[PDB]
Amino acid sequence: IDLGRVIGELIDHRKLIISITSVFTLFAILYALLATPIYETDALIQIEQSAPETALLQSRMILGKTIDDLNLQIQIEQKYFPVIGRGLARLMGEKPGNIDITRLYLPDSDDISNNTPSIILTVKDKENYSINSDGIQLNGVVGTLLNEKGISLLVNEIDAKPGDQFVITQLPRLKAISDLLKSFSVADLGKDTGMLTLTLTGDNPKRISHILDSISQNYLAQNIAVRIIDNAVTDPNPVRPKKTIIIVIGVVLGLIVSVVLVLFQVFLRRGIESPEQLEEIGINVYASIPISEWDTLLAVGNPADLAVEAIRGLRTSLHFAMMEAKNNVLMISGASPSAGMTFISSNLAATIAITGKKVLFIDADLRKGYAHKMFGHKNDKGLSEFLSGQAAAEMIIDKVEGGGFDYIGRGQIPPNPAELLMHPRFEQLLNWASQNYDLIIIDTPPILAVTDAAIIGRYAGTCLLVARFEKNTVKEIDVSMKRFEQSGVVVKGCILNGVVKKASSYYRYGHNHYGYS
Amino acid sequence: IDLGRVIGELIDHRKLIISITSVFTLFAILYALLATPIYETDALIQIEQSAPETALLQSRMILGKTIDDLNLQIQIEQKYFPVIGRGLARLMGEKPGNIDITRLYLPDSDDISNNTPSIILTVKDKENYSINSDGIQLNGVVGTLLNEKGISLLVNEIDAKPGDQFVITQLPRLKAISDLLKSFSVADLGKDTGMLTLTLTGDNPKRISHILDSISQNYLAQNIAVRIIDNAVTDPNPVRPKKTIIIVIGVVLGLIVSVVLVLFQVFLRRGIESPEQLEEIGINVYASIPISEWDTLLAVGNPADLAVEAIRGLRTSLHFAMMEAKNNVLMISGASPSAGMTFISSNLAATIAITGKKVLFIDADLRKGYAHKMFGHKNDKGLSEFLSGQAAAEMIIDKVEGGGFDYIGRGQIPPNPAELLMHPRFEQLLNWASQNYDLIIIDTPPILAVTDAAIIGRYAGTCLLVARFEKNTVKEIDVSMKRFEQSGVVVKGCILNGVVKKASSYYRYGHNHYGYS
Amino acid sequence: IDLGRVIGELIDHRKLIISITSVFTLFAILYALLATPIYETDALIQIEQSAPETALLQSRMILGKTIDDLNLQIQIEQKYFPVIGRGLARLMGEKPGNIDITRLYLPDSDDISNNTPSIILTVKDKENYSINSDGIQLNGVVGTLLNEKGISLLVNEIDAKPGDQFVITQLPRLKAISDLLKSFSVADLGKDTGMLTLTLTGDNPKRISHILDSISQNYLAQNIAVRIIDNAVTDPNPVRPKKTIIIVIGVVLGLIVSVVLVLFQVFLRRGIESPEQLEEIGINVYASIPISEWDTLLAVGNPADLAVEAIRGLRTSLHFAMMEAKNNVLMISGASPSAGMTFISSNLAATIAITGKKVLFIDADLRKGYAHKMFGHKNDKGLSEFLSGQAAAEMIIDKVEGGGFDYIGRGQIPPNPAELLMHPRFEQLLNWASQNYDLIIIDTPPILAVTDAAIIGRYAGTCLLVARFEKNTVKEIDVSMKRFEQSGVVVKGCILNGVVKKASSYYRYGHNHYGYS
Ligand SMILES: Nc1ncnc2c1ncn2[C@@H]1O[C@H](COP(=O)(O)OP(=O)(O)O)[C@@H](O)[C@H]1O
Ligand SMILES: Nc1ncnc2c1ncn2[C@@H]1O[C@H](COP(=O)(O)OP(=O)(O)O)[C@@H](O)[C@H]1O
Ligand SMILES: Nc1ncnc2c1ncn2[C@@H]1O[C@H](COP(=O)(O)OP(=O)(O)O)[C@@H](O)[C@H]1O
Ligand SMILES: [Mg+2]
Ligand SMILES: [Mg+2]
Ligand SMILES: [Mg+2]
Repeated sequence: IDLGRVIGELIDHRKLIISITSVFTLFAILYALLATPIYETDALIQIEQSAPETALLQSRMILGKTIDDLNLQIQIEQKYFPVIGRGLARLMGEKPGNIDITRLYLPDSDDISNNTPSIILTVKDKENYSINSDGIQLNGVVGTLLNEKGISLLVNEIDAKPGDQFVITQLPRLKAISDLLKSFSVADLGKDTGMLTLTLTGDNPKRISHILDSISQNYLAQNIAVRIIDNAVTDPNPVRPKKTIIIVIGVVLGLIVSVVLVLFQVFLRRGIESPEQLEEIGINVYASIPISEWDTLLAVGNPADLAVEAIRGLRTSLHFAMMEAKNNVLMISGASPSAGMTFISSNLAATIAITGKKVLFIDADLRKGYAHKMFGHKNDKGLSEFLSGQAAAEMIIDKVEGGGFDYIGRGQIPPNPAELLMHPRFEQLLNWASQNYDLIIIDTPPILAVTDAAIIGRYAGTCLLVARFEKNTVKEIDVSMKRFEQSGVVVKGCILNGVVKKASSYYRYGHNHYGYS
Repeated sequence: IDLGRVIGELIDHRKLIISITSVFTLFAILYALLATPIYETDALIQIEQSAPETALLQSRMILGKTIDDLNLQIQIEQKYFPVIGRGLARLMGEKPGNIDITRLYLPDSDDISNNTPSIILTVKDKENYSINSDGIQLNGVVGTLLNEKGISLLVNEIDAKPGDQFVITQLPRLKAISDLLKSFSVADLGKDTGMLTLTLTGDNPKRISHILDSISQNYLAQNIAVRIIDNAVTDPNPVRPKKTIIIVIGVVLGLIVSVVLVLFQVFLRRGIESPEQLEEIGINVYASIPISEWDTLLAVGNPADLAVEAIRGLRTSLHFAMMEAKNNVLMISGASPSAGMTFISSNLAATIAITGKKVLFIDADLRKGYAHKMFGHKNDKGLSEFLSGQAAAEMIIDKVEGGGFDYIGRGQIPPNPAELLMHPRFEQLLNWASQNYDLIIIDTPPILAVTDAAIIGRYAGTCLLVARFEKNTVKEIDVSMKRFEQSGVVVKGCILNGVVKKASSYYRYGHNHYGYS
Repeated sequence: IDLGRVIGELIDHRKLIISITSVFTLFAILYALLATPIYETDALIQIEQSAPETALLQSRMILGKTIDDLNLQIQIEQKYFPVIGRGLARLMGEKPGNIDITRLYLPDSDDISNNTPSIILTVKDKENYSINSDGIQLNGVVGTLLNEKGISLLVNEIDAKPGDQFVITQLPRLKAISDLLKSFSVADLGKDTGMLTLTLTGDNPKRISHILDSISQNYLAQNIAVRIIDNAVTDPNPVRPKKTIIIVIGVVLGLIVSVVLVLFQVFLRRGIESPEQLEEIGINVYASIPISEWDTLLAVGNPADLAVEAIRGLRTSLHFAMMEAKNNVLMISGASPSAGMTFISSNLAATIAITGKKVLFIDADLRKGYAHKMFGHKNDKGLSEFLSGQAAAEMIIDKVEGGGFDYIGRGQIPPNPAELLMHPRFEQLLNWASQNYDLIIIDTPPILAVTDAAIIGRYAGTCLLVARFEKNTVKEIDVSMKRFEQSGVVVKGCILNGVVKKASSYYRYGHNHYGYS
């Protein structure tokens, strides 16, 4: 590997890299724009030590005095059904509603798990409201207290629009103190001075300042039975979330994920990349057919296609490689199915037929052949019917419409194709056709699947394999050629099919293909 | 080894990896859901030092004062017979019962080992209960004290359902103090301040808070003859077990166990993996027969099987490898038993017989041959009977029903098979059959077990070995071929049998097999 | 790589390096000359400790006392519409205007985001002024206070020219204190002494000194209910921006950017650099044609060109390489389009024609040939018309005007050029022309694009490829030559075209070209 290789691999997978990075950045931006802002307030306390004073400030005594003073055991949250409703409501510019409660006494279910009883309050107007705990609907009025169904509730100054819902929870005193202690910190700022820097974070900028003022005043009143230099004020800029660092982390995470995925794909790739890989082993590659992006013959629908140009190059190579051959029969086979054998055989027959030569195309794939469908057919009396003795050599030959060559179809699918192909009638047909045609092209099944290609290849002067660009492997093609040669069939060379242009291929070998029109 | 190799090995053993990891995670989840939760309580003590105060708090004086005050030498546990009954009862939502005892005096057996006398109390109703120490049944009533059989017991406020059992133990005072000291810790929290952070853990959230309050009050009363800032309250969230870390440890442990097992299997694997291993040594592999998942011939029951397709490929290879041979006799042997010699020989005979050729199948395994069973037989007058002189060459030949070839069975098992096979009658039979049949296939025992294959191979023009996919070894096959060649028998090649597709094999060599139907 | 290579690469890309470095230095100089200068003032405070005194100086108490004393919650900035207007106005020598405000009360919109109400004040003369907040125009007079539209404003001593605009912002008290605290620092200077070094930075040298004096006096008056040794004076030399370090950083950044870009281009370069690269593979390079910077023939317009001299060298090489050839037909082809095939063929024909020989130039590029345009033409009856049977060999040959050789044009573009070139009429034409001309030069399309060159090359005794200097690749040329040789065409050698002189090429190989006139 080198700089050219890595740059080419990054250019090839650019769509994957961009998509993954964009998804990660979109998630990061959504989180940074929908997360609830958290504000911070601070105060300054002067001590005439401070090491016992920190633990006395963070003690349940002071914190619970604050909880009782400010009624922090009553928890009120506006109801947004999804996990993004609050964020989108804040983004839409809707101000958050709030209600003032000074008295709340729930029936204290106190079951095994739900230690915090909760109700839902729905606002009907500026004055009245509705309450439902477990489906039990009640109606209340601001001002007058409610004592019904074992529930005591006092709501004042509803500041919201009608239809809003609020979840009212009565959490235990220790839970409230634990929350306050989790959001409250004390420092010394000099490690020796009497200055104490109290800090408190929360999602309500006014409430956190009120809470910190209450804490400071309670501590002062306790200690005088300590000077407050700065009363608590809230920094208007939220301390969390940190949007820029969140987005940067998202970008970097997306980039590293994309890079590792690309590396895994590159290292797990095993297919053929260029004809040079085949020619290292000693396999002559006679053509490289590109992918045609255009049941019709390509060489007839679009004679000016790049794939048909590559097939004409293959025809020119064959006109020289097929001389000094024992006969005029050419067999095209391959390693794996759907490698391009029928495509290449049919289009090669078309391109050789337009040059004024008589061509016969035999579809000796007695299992899954569709040449009759691709050419327009009379399905009766095919190769199977001829081989099984129930047809003559003259009634099986047809004419391609937009072609210019004859063809023989597979007929009906037999139960014994490999035993049919061993009959001497096949060699009789080939010997008869070699005297009436200038070229016979035989299409065969793969060799790594069945043995029909190796049975047929005995009567074929020239045999070529078709290798798929990314699917097949060099070892696979070597295995196919050695299995052919083990049965007495000499494979002339190979044909790489379905080639596409890649930047890594350019930085390793080169272009090796152009357009000229 | 490389990335492709390791990924293939992980993919192959994925069932083992998943099973082991799932078992480990299931055990971890069961432990984390059935373990008893352990709560924690804490208090704050202010000292006007604290280094002698820690050791005075953790002293037997204070701890035993607490034990005597709270009657902690009476141990009560609800009876759950299994080691998971308590956990499953807690999961099922059953509240744990408890009883209040203020007086307990067991007869104090005080034997060599059982220093803690214990009894079992069974609840009958809200008022009465039953007591049995060593089978001695007694009945008691809440309120009135019991003084019978040297046992004094006072039970108040039974809060449980009838049928519950409780193990009541009177552990010694030092044992109670040791337990309390094990569950009790003191810290300074400033290393210089007068603040002390007392901590106590246990499985009863109310009891641990009561115990810590008693400890604090006893220490205060002792010291005044120290300020208590925070009385003990229990954190409702248990501190143990830590479910998430337990589950993560379980997952990681399962993964590492699976990986090490996979590595051991990979490094201890010795069998053949591909025909390339055999061809490195110079052994021509003529076929690779896959495992057929479908006493019948495969080539007759399922002629369209993948194994029968591979056997047809072998037939095509043999039609070319068996030319220029001294005669038309083919001997199939192998290295080890149950390698596939009879399977391959019989199916090869069937596939060569369907092509209109006359085939004779001789079962020259005079020890454990079952070809007659597989073909349908007249067990009389087999090869043994012919060789021992008590039969003619015409009465030993039979007909396969769904075959199309003749066969000769082994007859009765002789006591001297290797000495029977050395008789000139065997060569006479082969010479006679070579004039009446187009092909003779001889099935033989292994060569690493007996010498019959090497005796027979003298009269066979072509000899092929059958190697099992994972069982046999390259060295084993080389030993077999050299033992054959040492006795004057030239082995043409090999046949790999029982091949299966593996991801490691793909990432090392390739597919090398396909389906086409 | 070595010193010669790196020096040559730096010399080649000197224009890029200089341009990038100059752009970076220009940006750095513009920033350092347009950034607003920031001045610094300092004072000395003596303490009779100082560790609590630092935090008491930097406290909201003292800072807010200063804010209230100096009315620092009224923010006034002169209006410059661009982000460089202030800098360019300072550079132009314009003194910055200022206004004195002692009373400002905006209606306090206090919306969701814009917590700082702001207005714009436009100066009409030394006395009057205009005010517009959101389009509401008001007129005021220095002296008399304004109480209109809920806005209270008092402006004194307007010192500016008419037409100036000022943005007047009433930022909140905490924001003002935060700004002052951000620009204010305290140190001890001895870590033990009572000396305190107060510092304050800002863009107004007089205002920052006044602010620091107010801070010092407020702290003194608070502490006496501390000695001021040095009252605050402003250092006239701004502390920021640091112009020299900014410019040096710009220079170094430009240099490193240029170097990394040059390294990337060098490592991603893949084209041919010298004939030695081709001759390593075994390809005889017969010429190297330089770029001609001078629809006309070069060999006729400028016969004394360096490119025409290189073509005469090629002619001298050909007069020796074309002996012992089967005929007098020369085919010039190449790997990729726009490599120089038509240029080289036409100019070579001209240079061989001026030596008194009869030359025929055939334009066998039946797809995109423009030789008729380059020579002056009668477009009728070209090579296509001859090959398609509708013309004679005598009506297709024309005369080049400023040439001295005949030529055959492509005629009309046919739909089947490759099938036309396979007609025996082409060989008949070549055989006829080889008896009437001393040399035939055939121009062909590329070979990596189409197969026409490989069809034609059968009848050509000598074939040469044209390689482009930087565009084509050694692997590309090897692929072209092997594709030619695979179709039975023997390529004699290569011709490097479009060569330019480079310092890296000199320090690797040498000059290899000179001028002599
Ligand atoms: N270079 C190619 N460009 C476009 N289509 C192709 C190409 N090669 C094969 N195909 C098409 O993809 C399908 C599979 O190829 P096919 O030749 O039919 O399989 P097989 O070789 O096993 O007989 C076919 O529909 C074929 O037309
Ligand atoms: N590729 C295979 N697929 C399915 N079954 C097989 C295969 N090879 C062997 N067997 C079966 O496994 C058993 C053992 O093989 P066998 O040929 O009888 O042993 P041996 O070679 O020693 O005579 C047999 O029942 C056989 O049918
Ligand atoms: N060494 C060169 N100096 C100046 N111009 C050149 C040189 N080589 C090619 N060209 C000009 O650049 C253009 C492309 O070259 P051309 O020979 O026409 O392409 P092709 O080889 O594919 O037929 C032409 O206009 C040509 O005149
Ligand atoms: Mg096909
Ligand atoms: Mg057997
Ligand atoms: Mg051209």
